[PDB]
Amino acid sequence: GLVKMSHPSGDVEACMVQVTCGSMTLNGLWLDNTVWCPRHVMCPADQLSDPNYDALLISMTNHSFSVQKHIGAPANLRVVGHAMQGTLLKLTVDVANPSTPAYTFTTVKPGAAFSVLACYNGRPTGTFTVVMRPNYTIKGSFLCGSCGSVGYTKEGSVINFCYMHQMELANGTHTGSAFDGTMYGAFMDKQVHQVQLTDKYCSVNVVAWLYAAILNGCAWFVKPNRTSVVSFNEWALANQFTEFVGTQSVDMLAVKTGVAIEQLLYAIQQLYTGFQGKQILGSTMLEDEFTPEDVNMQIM
Amino acid sequence: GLVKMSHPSGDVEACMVQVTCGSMTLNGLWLDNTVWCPRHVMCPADQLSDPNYDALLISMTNHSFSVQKHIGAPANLRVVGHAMQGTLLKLTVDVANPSTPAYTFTTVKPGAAFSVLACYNGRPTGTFTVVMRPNYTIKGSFLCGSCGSVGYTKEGSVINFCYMHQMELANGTHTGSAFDGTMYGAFMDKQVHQVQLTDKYCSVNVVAWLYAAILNGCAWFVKPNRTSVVSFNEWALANQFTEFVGTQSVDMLAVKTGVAIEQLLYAIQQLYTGFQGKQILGSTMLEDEFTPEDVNMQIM
Ligand SMILES: *C(=O)NCCCCCC
Repeated sequence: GLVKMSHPSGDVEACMVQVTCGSMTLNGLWLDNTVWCPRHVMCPADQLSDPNYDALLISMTNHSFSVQKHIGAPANLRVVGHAMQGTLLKLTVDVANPSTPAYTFTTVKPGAAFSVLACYNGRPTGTFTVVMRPNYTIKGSFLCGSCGSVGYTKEGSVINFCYMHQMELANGTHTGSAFDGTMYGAFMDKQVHQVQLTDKYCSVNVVAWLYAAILNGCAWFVKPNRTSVVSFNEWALANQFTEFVGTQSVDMLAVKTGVAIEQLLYAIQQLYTGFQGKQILGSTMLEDEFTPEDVNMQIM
Repeated sequence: GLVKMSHPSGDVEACMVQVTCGSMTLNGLWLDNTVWCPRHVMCPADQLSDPNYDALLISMTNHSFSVQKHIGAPANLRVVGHAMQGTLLKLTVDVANPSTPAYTFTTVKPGAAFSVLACYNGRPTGTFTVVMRPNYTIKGSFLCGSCGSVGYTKEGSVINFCYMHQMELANGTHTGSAFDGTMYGAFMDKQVHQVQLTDKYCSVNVVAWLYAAILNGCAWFVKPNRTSVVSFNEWALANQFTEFVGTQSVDMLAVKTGVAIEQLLYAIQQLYTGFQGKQILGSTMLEDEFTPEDVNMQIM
């Protein structure tokens, strides 16, 4: 039985700081001599309707930004430079984070999972895992003052930072930016109403879940009929599924079950219409929030 | 929305060590001058079926145990005392963990949630949240070598340690010790087949989940009809639900929504027989792993 699992957050906790600019405050991420944070910390509350972020960064002086580390030994960090990259601020501080881990900045693609450290005013409060939805939103739990919370994956000892939380959309859809500065789904960091695209099922994750079903004895849906990847993907554009892309992780499931990817792509086409009278792993809905890598590590 | 939220795990990560005795190795918890770990580390795998821990304790010296800390400040320690306490070893080491958090030991009750830091050979690898099941088991991801993994809650600055992982019973079903040394559910730490009681739905958590559904505009299941607590509890004995016991946490959700507890007790009796074709908060079955405290926190 699959469980939602996050990465241990300790390494990321040691990098969180609070960033304050005038009356606005939120979270930032302290790596080496750099503090990253969402640029809307520069924007007075009244002016969020549409801000001129270029006409905000010029107005910034040597001491417009204040940075505080709360966790570990409390410290104020003096800001010595300020630059803007996409929807993020890049602030230079005069002390390097002595607990900077080995890290990279990669953007995640829909269907992939990552861990989120939720913070409030530089203090970690909670951690969960999400998958990037095909409409480039995430289904998180973020309350007031959690902007700048950080999403990440980990391979070896290398932290891959992939998300910095920016805003809430509909009732609980959230989005943020990759650390190159680009907002996921080209949403705009303004208090303007923006429409999200329709969500879709993550096909590769549904496939992983059907492999987890087969591994737990649940395999009534497997039949010899096959749908090819290229055929499946043309079907998908019309039926609210993502394109399928294979990975070595999927292949390892197919090798251990003896069931081919193309059989499960056929099955998905049938199960979409309805499960008829049966269940799969206790569910009557398709499940798309577990990845091949999840199934591989948890049902080894 | 409703996300599976865990406590940030940095405080507990800095206390995980590897404990080795003979050919057996597993995880331990380093608090001040004490390292806690499951006592079956003393038992060679052959006599795991019927160990004599009192004899095994006599046959041991301080030199029978080695302890290493792998992550963070990589210091490794000398054992200067050893004792047994229920199903736990209590080793004394000559260095006080300088990263020890403020902490208590408390035993958790069925229905309650706590975070788990899954480790392997003293390296933290994942975190997730479980609830203590009515049959005094938990469902998580505990692969080979995760014995000694630790469960905890956090209140203010104080970590409350409540669980140290001991064994897998059936597939996916796990149990362990409180830090007073007693096994949850009185199971024996022996590779012997033992029978677990039947699991039940935690009624107070199901009710909180329906409240969360109402607060998110999913209320198709709410009727004027009511079942009293006294009468639901008799029904529960016959349908494998726990006794419903209200708390001020539950009362706040009833106040906020205007929907009485007794209306949701009636709805559970109806939804138990099947959701027909309908969904509640993504789900086609009742969810009982969200607590009223958890719902109050995430949804407010
Ligand atoms: C987070 O601190 N604030 C969210 C409001 C920002 C709206 C425009 C990006």
